[PDB]
Amino acid sequence: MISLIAALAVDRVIGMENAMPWNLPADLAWFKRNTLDKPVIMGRHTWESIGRPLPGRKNIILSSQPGTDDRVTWVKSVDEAIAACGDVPEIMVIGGGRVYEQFLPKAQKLYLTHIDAEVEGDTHFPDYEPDDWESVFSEFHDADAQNSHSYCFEILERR
Ligand SMILES: CN(Cc1cnc2nc(N)nc(N)c2n1)c1ccc(C(=O)N[C@@H](CCC(=O)O)C(=O)O)cc1
Repeated sequence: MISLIAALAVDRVIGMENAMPWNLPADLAWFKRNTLDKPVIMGRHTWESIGRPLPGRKNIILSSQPGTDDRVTWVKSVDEAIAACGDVPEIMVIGGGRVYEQFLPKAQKLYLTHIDAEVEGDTHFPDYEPDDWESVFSEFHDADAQNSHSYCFEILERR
């Protein structure tokens, strides 16, 4: 099935090719933990932000333009993206905003990071009626020396 994993700031602002706009260390850790050994689908920008292949995962870049790195898979359509995933049990969609929007309706799970931070940006995570999902895990964390904002991890399953 397909899952989306995203970092969200107040009002759902995301940094589309960034996360919940920023790059909280604790969040990147959670992100690795939950995407390792699974294929990850991302748009060009996010790839660019990342700058290298994410190790331990099959990197699939969804983009209309030709690739520039033979170490990852370049695809030009959601159909191709999925096929390249083969028959794994879970596909992780990592953003940005446009890719979230194309995959959200097909998704069955959401791995979210709620960061208590006001940030301005024009991009937000797509809307999802909270009444259609079910929270199965939550873990709140206060701001620390490493993470300047508090954040809360949450996993939801489509009901
Ligand atoms: C820009 N970006 C996209 C990004 C960032 N945070 C996210 N955070 C969440 N929760 N969800 C996303 N989809 C997400 N995407 C990045 C940037 C760096 C790395 C990265 O280096 N992660 C290493 C983790 C290494 C480390 O802990 O620094 C990895 O092995 O996954 C991943 C995604």
